[PDB]
Amino acid sequence: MPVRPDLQQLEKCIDDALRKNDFKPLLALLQIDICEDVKIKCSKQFLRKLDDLICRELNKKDIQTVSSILISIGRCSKNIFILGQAGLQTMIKQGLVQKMVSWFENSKEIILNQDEAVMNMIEDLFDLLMVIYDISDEGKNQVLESFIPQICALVIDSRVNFCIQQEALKKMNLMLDRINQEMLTLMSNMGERILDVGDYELQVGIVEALCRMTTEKRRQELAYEWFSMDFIANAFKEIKDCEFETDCRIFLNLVNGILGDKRRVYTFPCLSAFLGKYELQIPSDEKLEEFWIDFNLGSHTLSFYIEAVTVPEEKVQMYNIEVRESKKLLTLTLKNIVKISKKEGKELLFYFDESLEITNVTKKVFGGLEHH
Repeated sequence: MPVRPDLQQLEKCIDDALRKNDFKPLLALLQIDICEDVKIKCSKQFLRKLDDLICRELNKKDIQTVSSILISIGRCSKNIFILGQAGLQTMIKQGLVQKMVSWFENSKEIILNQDEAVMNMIEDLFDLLMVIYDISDEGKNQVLESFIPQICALVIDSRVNFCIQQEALKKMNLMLDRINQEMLTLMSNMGERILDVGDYELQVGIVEALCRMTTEKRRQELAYEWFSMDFIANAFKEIKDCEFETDCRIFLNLVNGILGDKRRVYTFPCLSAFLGKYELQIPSDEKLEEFWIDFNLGSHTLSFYIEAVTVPEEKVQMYNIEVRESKKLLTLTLKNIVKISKKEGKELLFYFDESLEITNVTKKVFGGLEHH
């Protein structure tokens, strides 16, 4: 009795979505496990139909349906053939990367005026971008050339939700990992942006992007163009590629420290942290001077490494701060159980030295959530 979905019918599913506004066939395919045996025949006009359907759904603001299309293309990408030739490479030769630039451009109105459906949609878009990047040198060259400037512009734009910037910035650093007046301007605005982005994870990714795109030698001059403050330009020039992760912590702690009451990231050393009753493990390099906790005034999160852990303000039911035995305890009651390093709990406890200003910093990220 049940109708069986047929992967070989992918293009007809796209036709049904286009012509009938019926997404049930496409959705049914998403429940099949792709087998490396199967060959999906697609036409020379498949890319045009994809472009038509995605632009229409973007114009309608049907966020989750754009996601379903992008996921279908990626999941099936390595099983599609067009007139006998590899389907992904044929679409690349038909201009797929420039269609994806267009889809990203046509997503900008959505990206601005915003829930996490948009977050998933952009993640799905970049996931498809990475499949194209990894499939050949040509797809990789076009992706780098077109999307590095787009992502930098997105990361610099203070109107964009931090989770979208974090997703894009991390995909960009992945693309740079394997491997112009406009870039020089963008990179200068990226440096400026570190100073007030107000999110430690974005600060690191931007620093990381700038260091992947510029030599340690070049940064000796670019530091003084990118950072007006001599103190900050000096610290930047000391970041060594070979100890990047720990030197980047040192630099950012200096930058956020020197900015004083203008800083948008407050970093405190922490004595010990707990999820429920379980003590979380402190990262121990031989180089990280302290167990650091980052209070992110731009993104309204608290974040730290243990694995990065991020606590957004919408996840906090309430918190309190108490002084006992010469320690300041920040207790966060979360709105749901979370899992960190195979442990679970609903409350996060952070113990701080009593001289630290936990109360006034915490109310900048979790405003209106303190219980006395």
